[PDB]
Parts: sequence; C-alpha cells; structure tokens
Amino acid sequence: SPNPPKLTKQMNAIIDTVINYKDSSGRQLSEVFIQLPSRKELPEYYELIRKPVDFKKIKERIRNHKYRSLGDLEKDVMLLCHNAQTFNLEGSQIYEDSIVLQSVFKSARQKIA
Ligand SMILES: O=c1nc2n(C3CCCC3)c3cc(C4CCNCC4)ccc3n2c2cccc(Br)c12
Ligand SMILES: [Zn+2]
Ligand SMILES: [Zn+2]
Repeated sequence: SPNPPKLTKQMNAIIDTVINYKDSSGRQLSEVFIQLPSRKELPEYYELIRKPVDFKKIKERIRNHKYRSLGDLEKDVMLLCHNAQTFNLEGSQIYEDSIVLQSVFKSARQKIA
C-alpha cells in the first residue's frame, strides 16, 4: 500500500532541513555531499567505500517511495555520514561537517515526528 501522506511529508521536510542547513559561518554544509566524486577522478573512493551514497541518491529513494519508515531514511543518511568519516581524515572540514549533518538530521526528525 502507498506510504501514508504524513510519512511522505515528514521525509521531504527532514531532508530539506539537512540539505538547506547553514552553520554560524553561513556555509551550506551539504554542498560537497550532494553528488559523489567521479569514479574516473577518485577511484580510491570506490576502492575504500563499499556502499557509496550521496544526497542525490537519498532524494531518489524518497521520490520513488523506497523508504517505508523514518528509520529507513535515517539508515541511509547515517551511512552517507559514516562514509565521509571513513574516507576523510578525522578533524578535516568534510569529516566534521558530516558529524554536524548527523546532528541536524536527528534534530529535524524530533521536530516533525
Ligand atoms: O565521503 C565523501 N567525500 C567526498 N569528497 C572527499 C574526497 C576527497 C576530498 C573530499 C568529495 C570530493 C569531491 C570533489 C570532486 C572534484 N571537484 C571538487 C569536489 C566531490 C564529492 C566528494 N565526497 C562525497 C560526496 C558525497 C557523499 C560523500 Br559521504 C562524500
Ligand atoms: Zn510518487
Ligand atoms: Zn558500521
């Protein structure tokens, strides 16, 4: 049966909150994470990261009704942030941005659900 309207509305609002988020410096943290690096330019990314995912793919899964619960969506957002932390150095801007986006996802979920 189709996802109920409440679930659909919740996923769009949560992902939009994460993608649109700007820190105290005015920087949109999601920017680098929208699209994966190219397989031709950065093959080492695909050698180390077993399940690559980006926000474009998460938005595709939301659009095509693939997530059946908020937990399903959370699993992919957490995977994206975990991959950023696996590939990139601890303490780097991209590693630290992914930790902030995990927090933004959780806070947005608490406000809509
Ligand atoms: O884990 C990630 N790490 C990175 N990096 C790092 C590799 C090393 C540098 C940062 C990216 C770098 C790019 C360049 C390409 C060429 N033009 C500039 C930007 C593009 C996407 C990148 N990207 C992700 C994109 C989506 C999801 C995840 Br979870 C990641
Ligand atoms: Zn549809
Ligand atoms: Zn794990």
